[PDB]
Amino acid sequence: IAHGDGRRPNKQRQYIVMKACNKHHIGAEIELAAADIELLFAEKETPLD
Amino acid sequence: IAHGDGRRPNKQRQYIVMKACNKHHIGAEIELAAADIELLFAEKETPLD
Repeated sequence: IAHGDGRRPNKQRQYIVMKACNKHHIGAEIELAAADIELLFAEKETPLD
Repeated sequence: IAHGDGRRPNKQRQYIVMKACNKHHIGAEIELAAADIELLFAEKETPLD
């Protein structure tokens, strides 16, 4: 604001605010039993398999 | 007001009231960078300028 008093008319100030990026990591663990992987690729022909 | 008591009458009365203008002055500074002024007036002759 331009003022009408006797003090020093202060110049504007440009601030340079320098931010960052907070990183985060999320992970969940999933077990698969070995008797489940084994009969996934196994050849099947009977109606029970 | 004309009275019926009688103290003295009242003649015609006027008033002349003086007014004036208050002046004001206003200032606000604008800084310029001396490095920013220096590159302005020369001719650009490269894709960087």
